[PDB]
Amino acid sequence: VYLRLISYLKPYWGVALLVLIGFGMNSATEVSVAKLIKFIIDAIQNASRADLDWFPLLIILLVFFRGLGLFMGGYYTAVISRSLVFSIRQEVYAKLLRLPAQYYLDNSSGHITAKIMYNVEQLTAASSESLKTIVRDGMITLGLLGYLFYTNWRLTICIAGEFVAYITAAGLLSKPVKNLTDVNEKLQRGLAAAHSVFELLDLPEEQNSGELKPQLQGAIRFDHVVLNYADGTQAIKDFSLDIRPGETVALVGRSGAGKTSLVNMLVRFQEVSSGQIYLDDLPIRDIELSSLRTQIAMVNQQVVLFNRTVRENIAYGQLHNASDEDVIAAAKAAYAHDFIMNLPNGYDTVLGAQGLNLSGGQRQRIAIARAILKNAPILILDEATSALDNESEHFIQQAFDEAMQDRTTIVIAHRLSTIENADRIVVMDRGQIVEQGTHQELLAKHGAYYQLHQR
Amino acid sequence: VYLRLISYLKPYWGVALLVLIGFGMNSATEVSVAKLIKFIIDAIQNASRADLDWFPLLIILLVFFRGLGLFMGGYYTAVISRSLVFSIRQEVYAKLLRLPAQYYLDNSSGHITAKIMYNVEQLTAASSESLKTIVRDGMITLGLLGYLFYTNWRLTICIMVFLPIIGILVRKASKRMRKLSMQVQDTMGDVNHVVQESINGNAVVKSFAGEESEQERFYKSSEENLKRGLKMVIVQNLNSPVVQVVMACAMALIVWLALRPQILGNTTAGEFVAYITAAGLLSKPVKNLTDVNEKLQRGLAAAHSVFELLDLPEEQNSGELKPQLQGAIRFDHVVLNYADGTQAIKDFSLDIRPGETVALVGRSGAGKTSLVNMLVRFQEVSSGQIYLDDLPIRDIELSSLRTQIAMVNQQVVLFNRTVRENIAYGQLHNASDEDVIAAAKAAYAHDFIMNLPNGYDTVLGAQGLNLSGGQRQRIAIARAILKNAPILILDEATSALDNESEHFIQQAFDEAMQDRTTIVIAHRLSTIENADRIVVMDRGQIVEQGTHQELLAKHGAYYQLHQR
Ligand SMILES: O=C(Nc1sc2c(c1C(=O)O)CCCC2)c1ccc(Cl)cc1
Ligand SMILES: O=C(Nc1sc2c(c1C(=O)O)CCCC2)c1ccc(Cl)cc1
Repeated sequence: VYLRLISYLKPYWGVALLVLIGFGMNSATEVSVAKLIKFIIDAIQNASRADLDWFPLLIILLVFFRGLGLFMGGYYTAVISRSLVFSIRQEVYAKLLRLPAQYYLDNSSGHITAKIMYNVEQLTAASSESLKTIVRDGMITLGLLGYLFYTNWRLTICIAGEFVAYITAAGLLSKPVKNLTDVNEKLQRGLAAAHSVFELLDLPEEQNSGELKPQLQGAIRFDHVVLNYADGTQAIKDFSLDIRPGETVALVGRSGAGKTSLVNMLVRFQEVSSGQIYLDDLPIRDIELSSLRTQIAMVNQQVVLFNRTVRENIAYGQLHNASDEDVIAAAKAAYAHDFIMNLPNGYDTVLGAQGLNLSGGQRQRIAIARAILKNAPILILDEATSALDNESEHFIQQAFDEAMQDRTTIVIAHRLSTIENADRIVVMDRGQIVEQGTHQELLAKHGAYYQLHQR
Repeated sequence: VYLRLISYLKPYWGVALLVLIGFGMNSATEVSVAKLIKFIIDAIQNASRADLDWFPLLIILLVFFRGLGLFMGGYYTAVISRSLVFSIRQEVYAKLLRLPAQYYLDNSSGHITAKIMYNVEQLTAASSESLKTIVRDGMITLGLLGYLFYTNWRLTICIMVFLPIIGILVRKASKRMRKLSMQVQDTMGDVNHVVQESINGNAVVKSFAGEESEQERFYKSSEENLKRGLKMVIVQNLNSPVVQVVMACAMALIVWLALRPQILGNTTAGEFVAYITAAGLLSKPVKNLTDVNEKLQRGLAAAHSVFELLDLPEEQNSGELKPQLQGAIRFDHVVLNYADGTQAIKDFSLDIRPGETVALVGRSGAGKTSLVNMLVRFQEVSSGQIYLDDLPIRDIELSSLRTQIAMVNQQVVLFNRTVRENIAYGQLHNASDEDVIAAAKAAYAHDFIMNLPNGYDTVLGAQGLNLSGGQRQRIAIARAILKNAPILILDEATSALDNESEHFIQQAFDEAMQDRTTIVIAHRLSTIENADRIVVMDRGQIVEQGTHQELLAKHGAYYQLHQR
């Protein structure tokens, strides 16, 4: 699988010609050591005083050239290694963002952060070390073998100062050739990790089949929403979900319902392959992933706040449109300004300490404030998992109602009172909808009354 | 770090003496190379003819000794490094459990365990390479320098002048490298946290956001890390050449007056060549000895693993006793209040019978699962005494209390190594492989592991193997069975409702339920039906426990049974 690794280095053939020069000069020095040792024998035998006294300059020059070659070769191998690991890390992160997010369910965050970081370092370290040692090995072996073949010709039968030079140049093969038989160890160690990252380097991908920029419709119509849980069994049976613009409809489901799974289909998450979502001649890929994500803003019950400055969390989805007046209006709309402004100054709160500054209620209020400030054409409200009782429970409920009244919203039945206050209520049990129309008919039938009393 | 690391191979006194001899005899041969070339020069200069017979035998014997010494030394240092790393892994595995409730609860051990294992493996590689290099190169350098002293004692200016400057230069370089490694580690932590909080926050980034902002933030952090690393490796790859040049300059200087005219070393012409050669033999080993500085000091700096266990309090387990199989972990009038939050369980006196199946019925995220998991030091529980088997649980040691209890969690029990190491017990010698395999054969997960690759003949536990949630849950169940703990806690929500091995999983669970007491929280109707006795708790408090017939008779419990 190492073949594709060369493509990531193909940017760097301009600098890869310097490491060859460096290790070539290193090999030249490690061959010329034999030249020097042969030189001294003849100098002593013939008592050639001039070069004999000149010898220390030869030693210093040889070691300096060896050092320069090793320095530049090693540094440029390091540059290749670091730039390669940076490029691989950036590309794998870019792809890992796009993936359809079912990978996130079964694969925990710990495994992903272990992979994307340690695995790539292991791969690049093994590859760089193997390449460095194989280049050094090959070039020194070529130089020394040429030096041997220059004098004593053949050596296959076994397998004055000139004799000394030959035996030295033959002995020098010892450590390089020992590296030769050891490269495969590092290569296989790198192989053990390469498949883990390179397989994820493609690992399928989510795309924008519709490829339509315009998505300011505000109307959603879903027909026969049937999804099979990992192709083993249907999560929810067929149901018709037609939502008119502006109007808000409340959805109530029994135990085992898709709930967040059903809503996520409307947000281009876990797209329903078995479905008939067609509104105003728009297919399942109505506009695009980015367009459908921007036009519809959800309020997740999990409520996750990034460990960054409050400036970053205030305008995550609207970076250019970051306005102080808009942020103030959002803080007024949802009763969260007091919680943010109590501990820090407020303009730049800089949330930190692993979220210890703000409690869970303040975090939920901040999430609701961000959802309100999104002001998307369509919103999905889901707060069932949140605690019913809170210090600012009434304020949070009022903020949620104000956000729902802004545009079209389909509730996830966070509270029984909220569902009752909703004008339109639709109930689907086990994937089958038995309640429809005005809430007066449902109240008269009392079908949802028992569920509300139980919950 | 060195002081504590030394005490980890010190008890292995027997294996220590048998690794040094190989590198010592290697150094002896390497030194004898100079004596050999001294032999050759005077053999060629004079009319000696027996050299034609001496030389091949001497070369063959030297090669044989070098090969034998290197092989023996490498194998023995490999086994020593492996044993040391196994000891580190055993110590961290024992001490991973019971490090405060907040530390385990907040991080959920999903990333902490991975970070710890990564640090341990980095220390593994660094220690192995550094130890091999330091021992071999030190022995060869000391032996060769001893030869230098023996050959010409009066030549001592090489020790003088330059060598202290070389030493202080090396120390300064090491200090500067540590300074750069500090910033490298800082950027490492920053980018790690950015990536982790991006992973946990995919819902927000896809709901109302664009990936480009997060991509730019990650790009900035990664480029800063790149620049710091390039500066660090500038320092690294520049350290060795300059020290090589300065020491070689010192050697040339001492040779110059050692080769001064009208002395010529009394015109020996054989000893001087041997000395020059032996001095040249220093080049590569000393270069390796300088280069190992980076690896060793990077390992030391990354050795925060040796510090994580050094900082841990344990005061509750002051009973100085281990009840082992208590048989009943019960709490009377147990009420625990979270910090800056309402109490999850109030006026709860739940008790666990010996060997009786117990389950918790409640909504997702309710207090039932929290109360069930509260047995293993989930909360301080300062208010409200809890006594198990008519004795407070603080008497038992924290390690003993944790080990005696068993929990089912695929994420927590997931070793990033081969499946054989995945079911590794407390001790290597305590648990025989054959018995563990036979016991785990009841779980019927042996076929699932064997179908993908071969854990016995090849490394297992890859991404594909870990992606199977059912396989991971079955492996954890098998490990718990091999533990033979008195109390077992399991979650049926993680397990797939419908699967090919669902019937086998249900049969294995039914078989295991009779063996030992289970307080497993069951989210599946199959386990509820298999449960003879069920505990129903509302808002963290259980009014009473009734049988299946009693639950069916009561309308409120019948509705819950019909729902799930
Ligand atoms: O003669 C040998 N090796 C030499 S001679 C010399 C040097 C070396 C070396 O170890 O690189 C270093 C530079 C100065 C002169 C040798 C001969 C036979 C074997 Cl079976 C192994 C080694
Ligand atoms: O003595 C050293 N280097 C020499 S002197 C010499 C030679 C070499 C060599 O590079 O092998 C080759 C044969 C002729 C004379 C030396 C000593 C200490 C260090 Cl830290 C590094 C190098």
